[PDB]
Amino acid sequence: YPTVSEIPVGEVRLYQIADGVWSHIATQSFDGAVYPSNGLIVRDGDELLLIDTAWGAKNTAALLAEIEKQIGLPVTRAVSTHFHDDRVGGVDVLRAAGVATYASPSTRRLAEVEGNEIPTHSLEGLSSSGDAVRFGPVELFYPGAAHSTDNLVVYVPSASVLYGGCAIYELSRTSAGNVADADLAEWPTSIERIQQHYPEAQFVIPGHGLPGGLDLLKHTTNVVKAHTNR
Ligand SMILES: O=C(O)c1c(F)ccc2c1O[B-](O)(O)[C@@H]1C[C@H]21
Ligand SMILES: [Zn+2]
Ligand SMILES: [Zn+2]
Ligand SMILES: [Zn+2]
Repeated sequence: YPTVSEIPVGEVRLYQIADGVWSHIATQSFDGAVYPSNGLIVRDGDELLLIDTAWGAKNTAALLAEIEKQIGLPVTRAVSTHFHDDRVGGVDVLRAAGVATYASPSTRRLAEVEGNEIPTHSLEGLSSSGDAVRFGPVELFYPGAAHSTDNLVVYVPSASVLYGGCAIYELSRTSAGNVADADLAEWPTSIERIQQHYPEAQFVIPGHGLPGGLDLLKHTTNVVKAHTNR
């Protein structure tokens, strides 16, 4: 799996998880440190569905170029899983390229208030904790407030891939990440909704870092509970 040390600045790598399912990996500086960040690509017939930008306009242009080089099918729709820049930063690049960009109404509102890029289309049916909707080759799920109040997770039923976004931490992360907009009180309950809804998931992708199994959900709960008590 691609890591920071393998990814030059402004570049994107793809990792094929299953037939027609990839993660995309980019890097970005934040407060002087370099972070990896993951999104998803899911084949949708002879088109592609993109989950999340690559954390900025430059990275997202590089993402589109790497998709063309390695896959060669058009990205027609994109979903942003919450309102922060690792998820919507680059939406303007996607829109200018002809991609239809989507997010929940909650995410669109929070992005506008925060001054971040705003996906065009609104995803209905995701406003109450536990809600799920189909979107092409994926299911979108709103587990409740966690890393952010609007965070969605994405499941690929054909491949048993669960993309947790920033609500799910990689195993190497043993203290809180960016929690400025987090709901610490609800985060473990929201993770439990994910576990209860996707107990069949085989391949779990965090917002940042290395994939794993469903152990990443318990790990994230452990870290979040420890932070609550600290
Ligand atoms: O997900 C994280 O915990 C995370 C982090 F650890 C450092 C910086 C960021 C993070 O994600 B974010 O809150 O979505 C935002 C782009 C910034
Ligand atoms: Zn965030
Ligand atoms: Zn993040
Ligand atoms: Zn752990």
